[PDB]
Amino acid sequence: ERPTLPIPDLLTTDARNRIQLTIGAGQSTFGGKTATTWGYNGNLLGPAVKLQRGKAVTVDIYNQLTEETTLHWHGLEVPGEVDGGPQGIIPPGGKRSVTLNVDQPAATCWFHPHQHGKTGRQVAMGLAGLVVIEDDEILKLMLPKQWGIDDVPVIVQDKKFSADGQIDYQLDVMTAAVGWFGDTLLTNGAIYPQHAAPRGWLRLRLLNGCNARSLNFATSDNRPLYVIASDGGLLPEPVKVSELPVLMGERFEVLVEVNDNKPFDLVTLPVSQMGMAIAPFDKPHPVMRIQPIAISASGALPDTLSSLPALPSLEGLTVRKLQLSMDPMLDMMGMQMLMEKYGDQAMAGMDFHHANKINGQAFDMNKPMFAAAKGQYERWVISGVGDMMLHPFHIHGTQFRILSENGKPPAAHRAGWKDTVKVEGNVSEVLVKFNHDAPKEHAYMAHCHLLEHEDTGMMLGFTV
Ligand SMILES: [Cu+2]
Ligand SMILES: [Cu+2]
Ligand SMILES: [Cu+2]
Ligand SMILES: [Cu+2]
Repeated sequence: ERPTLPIPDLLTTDARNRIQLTIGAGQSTFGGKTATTWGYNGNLLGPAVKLQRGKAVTVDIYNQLTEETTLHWHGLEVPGEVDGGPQGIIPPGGKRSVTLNVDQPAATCWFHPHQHGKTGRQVAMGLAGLVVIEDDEILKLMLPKQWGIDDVPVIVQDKKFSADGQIDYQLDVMTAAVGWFGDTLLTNGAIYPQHAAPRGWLRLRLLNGCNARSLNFATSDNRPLYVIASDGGLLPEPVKVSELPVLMGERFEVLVEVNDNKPFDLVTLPVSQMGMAIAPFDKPHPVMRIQPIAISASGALPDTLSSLPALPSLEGLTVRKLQLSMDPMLDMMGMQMLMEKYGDQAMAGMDFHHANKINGQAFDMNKPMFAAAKGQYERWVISGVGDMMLHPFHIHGTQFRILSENGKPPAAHRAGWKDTVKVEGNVSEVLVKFNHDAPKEHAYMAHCHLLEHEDTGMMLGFTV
């Protein structure tokens, strides 16, 4: 008896047009051992906030933690003032309200803390939620859409625990170098759950919610996954894949076929990232079991999903360069600690607090690096040349187009709307546009979403 896949509640506005989110500490159970955990409207993780394009919503956010936090809407095109970056402090026992005017296409976004220097810890403790953005275009497609039955979120996260059962988080020279990772995999907060799905198409909204671990989804019997959406929404047409790499903070929506009497697992395949192939991640690892139900599912896999505009002209666009770097001392000490603890398998398939940088500077909250233009395409050039680590590079306030992903044209399923781009020892270029302002007091962030990198300086602020 695997536990069933937890299904985050779908939260819409009340008669006052408000949604209430309470941030607080509780407890969860992992492998029958109790752990202090944090959640939104609960003990762990959070609800799925459902939003409609063209409507405004007010969110009331109550911080019932004993420490400061912020609430960021990853993937949402909102002004700086409500972005919930590190300047969006919510005092312990306090409340902050933000009004979000939703004006982007349907997509699966998410929300998590952005506390300065502590984002990794606060996510590791359990805070993350989802955002389901709806529009009238997607609803015409007749996709699987029964929340919790044939349309389900799949939030995949690793943790490690101490002997006493508690989550064992640490920001130290090793994790500042290579990230915080664990030996336990969670699926919507549960260990290897099962999900019962009707016969036909099953829609999975995949989120990599790990601090530092990249994933690569596949099925145990190699039935294909049909990618229908990325971070920023629908692809123009479904893209069939047999494996689906997903970086930290990235989302993809896939359809998978379900057939009577043939259960299969969603799995994650070993990755070529430092430290991420330590047993049992050295082999395919189950994520969840899909249990077919002999009832007909109504969803369709349409031939055409949406219209994706051509890439604009690059001639004349403002270019911005973002050179990522890591202090050589950090690389050396951090990698030495890693190799010493785990040995060769840590490279299988191959003051630190301000040692990670962009354009030679560790994140300065007091000093945005530049001011971007509102409403114009820019070409941002982000480089990991000179560094061996993986950096999923994320830009707030936008959904962009990838021109080049780590020195190559992007894969078809990655050629649409994205808020993250891989940077690993090569150069990425993206075409970005900001439709909302962000002042110095509530600046947008651009950073690596390997959270321990972010927390030790690999972030910049920018205004619009
Ligand atoms: Cu973000
Ligand atoms: Cu807007
Ligand atoms: Cu490095
Ligand atoms: Cu990084």
